[PDB]
Amino acid sequence: MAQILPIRFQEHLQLQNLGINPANIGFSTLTMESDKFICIREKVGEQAQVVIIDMNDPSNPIRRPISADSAIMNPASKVIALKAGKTLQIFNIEMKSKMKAHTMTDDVTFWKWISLNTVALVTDNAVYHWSMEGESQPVKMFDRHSSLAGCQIINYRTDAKQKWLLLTGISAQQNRVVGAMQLYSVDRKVSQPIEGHAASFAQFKMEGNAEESTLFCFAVRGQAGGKLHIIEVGTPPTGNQPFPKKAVDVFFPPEAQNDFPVAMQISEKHDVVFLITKYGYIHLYDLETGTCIYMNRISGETIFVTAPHEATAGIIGVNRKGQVLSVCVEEENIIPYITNVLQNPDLALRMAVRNNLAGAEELFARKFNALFAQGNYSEAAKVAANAPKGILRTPDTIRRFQSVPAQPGQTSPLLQYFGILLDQGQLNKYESLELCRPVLQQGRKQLLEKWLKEDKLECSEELGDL
Repeated sequence: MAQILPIRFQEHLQLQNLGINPANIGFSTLTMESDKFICIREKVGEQAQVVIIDMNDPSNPIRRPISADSAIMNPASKVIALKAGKTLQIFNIEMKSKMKAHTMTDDVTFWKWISLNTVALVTDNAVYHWSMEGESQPVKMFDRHSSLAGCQIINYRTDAKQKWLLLTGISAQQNRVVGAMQLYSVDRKVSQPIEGHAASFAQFKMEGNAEESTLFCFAVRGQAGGKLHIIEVGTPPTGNQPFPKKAVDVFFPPEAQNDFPVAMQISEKHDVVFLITKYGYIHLYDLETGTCIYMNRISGETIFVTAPHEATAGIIGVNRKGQVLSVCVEEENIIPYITNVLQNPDLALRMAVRNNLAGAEELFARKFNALFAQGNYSEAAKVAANAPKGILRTPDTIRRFQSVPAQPGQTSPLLQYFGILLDQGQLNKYESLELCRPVLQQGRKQLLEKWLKEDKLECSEELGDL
């Protein structure tokens, strides 16, 4: 009995309401390189046309008598890549300006707006990336893997920095749509296949690590069943402890018989992976721990084209029914869910820290109470002077500290907090104040002067009164 809702489902519109042919509501006849627009091709009578529907004002769909193989619009701009067999034309509808065009030697097995200006085009043998910058041409960043050879190329993925490029090829092999995904490392210049029904690369900074590690999430149903796996990509940044690669099973009810993952989205905003399976079933999993957060069918019709719901960091997509559907975390606060349903005040703490969300405030101060109590005045000091929203930068924190005298084996806790503060330069009113106040009486007022000049304090009129 899920007495609370951690997500929000949203149908944004209906293309049929927009007078769009449901037949022209089709992955072939529909294009969404981003939630920004909806590019739909539609032969109005004998007139082959393309409908452009900006989510901003779907009440006006931009319909154009375009007759191209297909039209993918720049994920943010009204420039659109228009295939004419091998003649792809990255052209702008905004100014109706033919931005750029090129004829490949081989018909584009698949091409998608991988950047705001690059299309990675796929040949039957290689994937070639075309920016609409200048006379830049489609550039083969890598080749098709024999693993995906002949497998229905659904989608191509790329690293956030495009240093790892994933291609998807599927095959209804032996009554089973073998969704295989080939990842190519740009920098290591090597490619690799995976069996994958949905995937995603995500840049997450592990708790306590210095930078984001590109996390490749990827879900797939196999003989082992539906299974999602979260792995860092490439070497971890120096000083970064590598992301522990994850592995989780995507469950499919008996009625989900032969359903398989089709759409994976992650809200880095929450570091949680939203996975949509074939039959319109959604699954929510922790980006970091693969923790199955939620799973349910949100549509009987497959949401054939989805998009990360940027407005909400969730996912947004269109079903068969032309309904622009979206799901996103009901982020009143995720911490209550983790604490109560997931029964994880600890994981609530962690997802908070990595996402800087309120609710673990209590739990934060608890962590503090521990570390301080555990003599970890170093760690507790760091998280104190650097508490998100100053939760442990309150004065009473500093007073706790001032109670704690010098302690061998460590810096005097007090001095630990204080070194942090001075190193933090200008500070808060409680910080600057409770800094000067003893040091005033401590007769080190000259050092206080220095911090004032050196702006290691607020230089506040409070201190002026002091």
